[PDB]
Amino acid sequence: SGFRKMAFPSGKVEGCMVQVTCGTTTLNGLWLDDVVYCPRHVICTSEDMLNPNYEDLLIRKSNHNFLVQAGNVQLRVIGHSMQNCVLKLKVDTANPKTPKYKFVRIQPGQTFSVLACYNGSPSGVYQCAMRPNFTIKGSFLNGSCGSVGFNIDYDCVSFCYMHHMELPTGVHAGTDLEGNFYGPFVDRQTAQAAGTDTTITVNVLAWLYAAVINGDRWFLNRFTTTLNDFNLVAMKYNYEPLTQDHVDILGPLSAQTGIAVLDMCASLKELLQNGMNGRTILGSALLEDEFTPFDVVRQCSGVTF
Amino acid sequence: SGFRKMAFPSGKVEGCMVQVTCGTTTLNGLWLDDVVYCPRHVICTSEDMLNPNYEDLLIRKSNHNFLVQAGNVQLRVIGHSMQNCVLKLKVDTANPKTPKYKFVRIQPGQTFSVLACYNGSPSGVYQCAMRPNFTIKGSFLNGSCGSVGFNIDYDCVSFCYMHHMELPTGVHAGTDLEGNFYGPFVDRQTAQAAGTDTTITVNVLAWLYAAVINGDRWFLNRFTTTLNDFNLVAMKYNYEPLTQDHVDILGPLSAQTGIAVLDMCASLKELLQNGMNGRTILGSALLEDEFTPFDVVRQCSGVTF
Ligand SMILES: CN(C)CCCCNC(=O)C[C@H](Cc1ccc(F)cc1)NC(=O)[C@@H](Cc1ccc(Cl)cc1Cl)NC(=O)[C@H](N)Cc1ccccc1C#N
Ligand SMILES: CN(C)CCCCNC(=O)C[C@H](Cc1ccc(F)cc1)NC(=O)[C@@H](Cc1ccc(Cl)cc1Cl)NC(=O)[C@H](N)Cc1ccccc1C#N
Repeated sequence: SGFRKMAFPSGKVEGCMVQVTCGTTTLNGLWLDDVVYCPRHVICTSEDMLNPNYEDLLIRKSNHNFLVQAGNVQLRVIGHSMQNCVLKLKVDTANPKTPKYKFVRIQPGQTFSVLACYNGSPSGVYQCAMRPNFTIKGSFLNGSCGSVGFNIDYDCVSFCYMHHMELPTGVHAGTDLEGNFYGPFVDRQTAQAAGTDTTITVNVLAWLYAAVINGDRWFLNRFTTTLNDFNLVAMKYNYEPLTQDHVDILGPLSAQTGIAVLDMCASLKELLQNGMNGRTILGSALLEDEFTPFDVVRQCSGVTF
Repeated sequence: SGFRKMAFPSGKVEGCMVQVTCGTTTLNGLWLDDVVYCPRHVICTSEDMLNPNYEDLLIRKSNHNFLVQAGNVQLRVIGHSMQNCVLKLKVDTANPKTPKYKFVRIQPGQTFSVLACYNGSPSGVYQCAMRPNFTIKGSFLNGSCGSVGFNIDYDCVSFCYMHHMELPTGVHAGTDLEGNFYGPFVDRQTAQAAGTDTTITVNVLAWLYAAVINGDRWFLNRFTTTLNDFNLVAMKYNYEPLTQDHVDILGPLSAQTGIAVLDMCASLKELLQNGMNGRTILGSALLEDEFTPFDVVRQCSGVTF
């Protein structure tokens, strides 16, 4: 019993974090086999950041301009290249702790664990979701750039996020591990705005199923709704439209609890229209939307209370 | 910027988790040097659990009754002993991945990271606090017994919790790593009730300072209060009394934000008496009490917004 924001065990990723320094700029890199991946803005000085020409900046660099430290051990850089917004540094040593891994580019609404690092040293782990507007509501300070987001499946680490910057609103923007930003952002020091965010409806529904699985049922009702009528309510409360694909993805939770998806939608409709009246769900006084249906199945019992 | 429930990186503890089997009972153990620590109820059968005599049960066992698996590698048990509610199994192999570590018994209100494990395999990491009634609001299923709670300080792992059982209320009870339960609980299968819980006042105050550090100031006021008057309000709302020791512990956060502790108390008084009126603090619609002053300093910037 119980329900917590749960990250994946971080050990397989901790063995991959290194420090990358280029001049006065220091940040984190990810060391896999004999390649170190890091944000390309490590090659920028403070004046370059306003409108950098990265191709120009990189051509003026050589291998010896890049300091890579794994622990206190310095790694020799033997080659460098740029791929979109990530720098790739080839090193003379393959990382002996390289896990089985993949690079994946995730969709909005998916969650991942973040290993927050400073100066190549892991400092904490938490759960994030990719927001519909392609930002993440992270916890990051100066020096955290190059920290990665990941999921783990049977000892295979799926890297999906590399941290690049904090927006003026305090939310966070970054890239897949091939250097492509999530969302419309670019890696230069200009005030950039994300699109207006929305609530991840399918995740809220998954979290309501977690509450039922755990024995919280006060918010249920006898009402059912149609997909079209529910989505009218979703629009009104700035919720993402619920697709038939989302209904099918919630199938297993619907089957374990005996509550049809459209039945749970009517409960959510009632919660949106009337609030909670001082009650909590799974210890929260708001509707939580950073648990996917997969996250719920992963954490919750397979038998309903 | 941002603020998240943040666990310590779990890698140093992942390398210590093993599976311990005794008959049909399987749970997790902690392998440090050549000793495996696990809940002593692994030696109980289903009928023994009602009122076990552990000294009797252990005398009828020998080393070969205990199966220890680290990965797929079986570990040879060469000695066994009981210390309070933990079993200690001496094995022929020292764990090559043993971190620098200490055993610590924590006070209520302190937080720790939990590495939830099943069958010796880490499955997730989250943050917990020891509640004033000596339970933790964990996320644990059958098979999670022997999972540990820990803090990390400069590569030294401080183990403070070993998980033993879930109470009928769905909260969780366990021991320090010397086998002494937190709270009044005992390791037998009877319905046990915890004392009534209270809110950790000093942590709520720390979390309010985190909000100011991050730029959330709507809940501040010009009022100040006295320690005695505030504690009258604390009693009314089932909050722990605030001690002068707690005031002093919040000193560094008070100094970074320019908000005297008793000033923040008057803000908290107003929040308790009037609620939030539909506003959030650090993305929560409730007053959060599972961040210590240390947790806030660890995660937040050292300069106030
Ligand atoms: C309303 N309130 C509640 C919300 C409080 C919100 C206050 N938040 C800020 O003031 C952050 C600030 C906002 C901003 C201001 C002007 C501008 F023109 C662009 C952005 N952002 C940066 O300073 C960017 C500038 C930058 C550098 C390189 C590139 Cl490639 C791109 C960019 Cl944009 N630095 C970074 O992100 C570092 N790499 C990492 C870092 C440094 C410092 C702090 C955190 C982090 C992280 N994580
Ligand atoms: C109101 N609603 C919202 C809240 C929903 C609350 C429903 N929760 C329960 O029903 C759990 C149940 C409550 C209970 C019932 C009768 C009783 F007499 C004592 C306790 N507890 C156990 O079944 C105990 C029995 C036990 C075994 C050995 C010892 Cl030494 C001591 C004890 Cl007490 N088993 C365990 O804790 C396993 N080791 C781990 C485990 C097994 C199964 C599930 C979770 C975990 C964990 N983590």
